[PDB]
Amino acid sequence: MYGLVNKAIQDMISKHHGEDTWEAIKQKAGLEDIDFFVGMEAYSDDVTYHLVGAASEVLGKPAEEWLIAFGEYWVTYTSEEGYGELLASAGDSLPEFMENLDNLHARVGLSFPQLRPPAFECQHTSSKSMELHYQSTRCGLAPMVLGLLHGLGKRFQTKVEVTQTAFRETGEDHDIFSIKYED
Ligand code: HEM
Ligand SMILES: [Xe]
Ligand SMILES: [Xe]
Repeated sequence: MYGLVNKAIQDMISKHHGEDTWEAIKQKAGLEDIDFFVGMEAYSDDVTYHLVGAASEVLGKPAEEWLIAFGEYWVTYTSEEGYGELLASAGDSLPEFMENLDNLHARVGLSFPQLRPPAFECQHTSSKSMELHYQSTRCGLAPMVLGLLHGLGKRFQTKVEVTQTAFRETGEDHDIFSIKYED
């Protein structure tokens, strides 16, 4: 993934746990040589998965749980590190934002030419609920999506109840979530 993602990981770990903890994770991930991540440069996805695994081990958290926190963090990180106006432009509510997400990533992809963005499709079941389809070229990121949804809930001061109903990993086509939301 692009360096930006790995920078967010480093920043979250450093902020929540300290530089020493980050260094331990970075070493454990096999990344000691890398002095810094380059935000607009592409890295092997392996770099990210290794950080997740190393974070899980050092912190003593399940990786899924850690990925949820990271997904929530991303919503704040992007808004603060150069993508605040882009985020704002994608909407004023959770369901509008999710409808705009593919277009938001298309905009990102203008600048990040190698982007492999996720694809999100909404099927609205009421004015306060939807079924969300998450399609990706990558494995393992559903729990990050859960955190992102909670991050968006906070952003829009909206209560969000989310349950995963289909699993990419268990052979099923793609991840699907049932979501209810209210003010
Ligand atoms: C705020 C709501 C957002 C959600 C829910 C979201 C969702 C995701 C997800 C799930 C991925 C994982 C990649 C995959 O599934 O294959 C991803 C990747 C990525 N996103 Fe978004 N995203 C959001 C906002 C943003 C914003 C504001 C930016 C601005 C830079 C951004 C840029 C990226 C980048 C650079 C990647 C790495 C993909 C790659 O390197 O190929 N995202 N996003
Ligand atoms: Xe991300
Ligand atoms: Xe990640």
